[PDB]
Amino acid sequence: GVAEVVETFKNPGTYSSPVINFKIASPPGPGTPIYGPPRDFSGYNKSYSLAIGKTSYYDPTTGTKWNDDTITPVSDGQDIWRGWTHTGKWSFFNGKAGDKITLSVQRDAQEASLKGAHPGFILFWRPEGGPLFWAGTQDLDEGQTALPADSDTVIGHVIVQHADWTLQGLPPKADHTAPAGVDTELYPMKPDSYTMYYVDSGYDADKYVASKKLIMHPTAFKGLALNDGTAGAFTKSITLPKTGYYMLYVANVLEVDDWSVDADGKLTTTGEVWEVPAKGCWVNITISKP
Ligand SMILES: [Ca+2]
Ligand SMILES: [Cu+2]
Repeated sequence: GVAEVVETFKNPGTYSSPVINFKIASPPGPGTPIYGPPRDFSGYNKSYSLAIGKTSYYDPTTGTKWNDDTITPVSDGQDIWRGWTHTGKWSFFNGKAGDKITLSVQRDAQEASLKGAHPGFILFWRPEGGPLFWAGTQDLDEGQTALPADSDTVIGHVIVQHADWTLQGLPPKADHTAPAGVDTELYPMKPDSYTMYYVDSGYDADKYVASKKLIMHPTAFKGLALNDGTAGAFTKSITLPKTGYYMLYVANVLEVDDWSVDADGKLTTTGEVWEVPAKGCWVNITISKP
């Protein structure tokens, strides 16, 4: 397509344009948060470690599915589980159109021998050119005049992995703008909407155990699978289509003997590959040039 998924703003709500944080590194679970340096990959040849939730990339626990209507046959694109926006981890970078870079994600050195990670990513372009403060959204509706440090808005709490992502019906904004280098006929700057433009996405499809399976759609994401023979890591060449500000989401795909979702939306599994101590696995994200 790619598909475009268009959300309706509601606050409080799932599609409330919540803030994400570029420093938070700790896994999901009952534990208090830990923060590290902000994940800014600008200039490239940079690398940061953080934890990602067990099923975060393709996540039945979200209770939310989308349909990719660009797929033929239509049925092959229906009932796609979303990812979880906040049990994955966010990063950003500034770059130039034509920059040829390499994105690699693998297990952090501290968990290098512990099986569990199958990292996946989504890369978005934000034509606005930088962090987008939007008054009246979930975390900016108490008189804030700017984003909190090292933070940015994204559309909602559950995320689509192979689509342009649009939010409309936002509290009207008079300074939703983009730099002059942006064609606002192709990339409109509306007073009540914004779009995170799909650039690329993919996940580590190399299984630790050949007999097992991934918690992953049977057909909708066949083009997203990355196979390099190494379980727990992927690497991919990306040529930036545009100059400006990019937002990168990384999250996990779980490997199991079997998995199921019951009528109450409860996820059950057996034979999980999950040897790490926490409810999230530690990975290192690197963007290299070349
Ligand atoms: Ca791999
Ligand atoms: Cu969330």
